[PDB]
Amino acid sequence: GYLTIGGQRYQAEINDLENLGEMGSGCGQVWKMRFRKTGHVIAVKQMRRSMDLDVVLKSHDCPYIVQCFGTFITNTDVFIAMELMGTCAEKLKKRMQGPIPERILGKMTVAIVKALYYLKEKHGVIHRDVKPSNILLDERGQIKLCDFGGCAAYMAPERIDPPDIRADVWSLGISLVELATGQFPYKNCKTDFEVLTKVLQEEPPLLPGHMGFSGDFQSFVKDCLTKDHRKRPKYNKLLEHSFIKRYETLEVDVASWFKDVMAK
Repeated sequence: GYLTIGGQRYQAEINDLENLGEMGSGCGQVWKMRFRKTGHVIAVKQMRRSMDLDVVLKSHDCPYIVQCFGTFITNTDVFIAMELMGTCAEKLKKRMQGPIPERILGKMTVAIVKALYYLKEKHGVIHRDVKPSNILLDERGQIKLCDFGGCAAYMAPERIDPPDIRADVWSLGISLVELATGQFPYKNCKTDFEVLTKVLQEEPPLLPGHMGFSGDFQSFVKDCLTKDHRKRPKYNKLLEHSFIKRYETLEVDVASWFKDVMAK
C-alpha cells in the first residue's frame, strides 16, 4: 500500500484491487476500481515510468482538491489512486460545443481559488498547471482541482522574460475566458509560438462586453489578467472580490446542470 480512505491507512496492492471499467475524459489510462478491504469504488490512474504528490495525499481536508488515496509503484507504472470524479472541464467545453454558464463558472472559480489558496498556505505549494483539464466536476455538483505541478497560453506574461502564483491567477483568468466564451482566448493561431507571442505581445483577452456577463465577473477576470504581475492580486485579494463573495453565498444547482449537460 498504502491506501488511505475514510481516515484509516491500509496496506494495499494494485493487483489486490478489483478492476471494473475504464475511463475517462480526464484519458488515463484511468481505471475504475474497488478496494475489497473497505468496499470503496475509486479511480486509478496508470502512467508509464521514467513522485511528490505526497501533498494531494496530505490534502484530505480541503474539499476543493481531488482526494488522493495513495500511490503504487511497479516495473512499468506508477499507479495513482483517487476519488472518482465525473469529468474534466476541457471535456465539458467540447462535449457541448458552446460556452459554460457564468453561474457554473462562478461556483467553479470559488472552488478553484480556495483550493489554490489552501495549497499555498497549508503546504507552500504553487500549482502552476491551472487549466480546464485540471478542473474536475461530478454528477453531484462538486468542483475540484488536481494534479501535477501546451501549457502555452495559460503561460503568464512574465514567466517568459528573464532567466532570473500570480502566474496561477493568470491561468485562472485564461481558463475562465476560454470557458465563458467557448473558444480559446487567442483565436486564430500559429500554434505554440504565435500564441505565446500574443500573450506577451497583445492586450489581455478580457471578457466580451457583448455576452451578458456580469460586471463582477468581467471584473474578476480582468484583475486576474493583469499584465503587470506585481499589481496583479494574490488569492487573499481575489477571495474578497465580489464575484467570489457572491458565489460562496449563492445557491447554484451545479448538480442538475452537470447531469443535464451530460445527456448529450
